[PDB]
Amino acid sequence: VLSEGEWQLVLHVWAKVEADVAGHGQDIHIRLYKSHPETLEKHDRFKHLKTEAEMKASEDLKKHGVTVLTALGAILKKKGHHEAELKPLAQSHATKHKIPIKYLEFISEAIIHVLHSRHPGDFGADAQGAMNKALELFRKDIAAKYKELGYQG
Ligand code: HEM
Ligand SMILES: [Cu+2]
Ligand SMILES: [Cu+2]
Ligand SMILES: [Cu+2]
Ligand SMILES: [Cu+2]
Ligand SMILES: [Cu+2]
Repeated sequence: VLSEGEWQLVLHVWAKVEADVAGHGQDIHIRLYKSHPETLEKHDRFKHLKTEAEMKASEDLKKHGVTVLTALGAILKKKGHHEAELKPLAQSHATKHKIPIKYLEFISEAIIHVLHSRHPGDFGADAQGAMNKALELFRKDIAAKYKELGYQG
């Protein structure tokens, strides 16, 4: 569970993501699909994209990244009070896209990597720790909402 100070550090580095949502989104997907090629199979409409440059050039992938990180930012900004924001996301990812919690772990790791790559100085151990705890809380709660919908992934 996060202190007030940890939420501040989460929201501090999130403000940096907000200076270029599309770009961070692209780098997170690139890192994710590269580290964990199986996740690219769920992302069905992006299978045609065979190199890093093609990924960067896909407007479709870039718009998708903004939709994702916008949803995630809205959740983070609630500092744990996110049931209303989590429910819709749990609904499509459980019953429509069928995304295992393992895959939410892989994208959390990709987020942390891109934030560390882009902002070492806004992203030391304490800030890393806080974002990790925030993403852990998101994954725990979405896992509980999955089970409520009858999905065990
Ligand atoms: C931080 C974690 C994530 C957030 C906030 C998130 C958010 C979203 C949002 C807001 C949408 C569009 C509306 C919807 O269908 O719900 C979406 C679409 C989708 N998401 Fe996620 N997502 C996350 C992780 C994942 C992971 C790890 C995968 C699979 C590897 C995944 C697969 C999909 C697919 C297949 C779609 C539909 C894409 C399309 O057809 O355009 N998502 N995601
Ligand atoms: Cu950044
Ligand atoms: Cu995605
Ligand atoms: Cu509450
Ligand atoms: Cu490093
Ligand atoms: Cu700063």
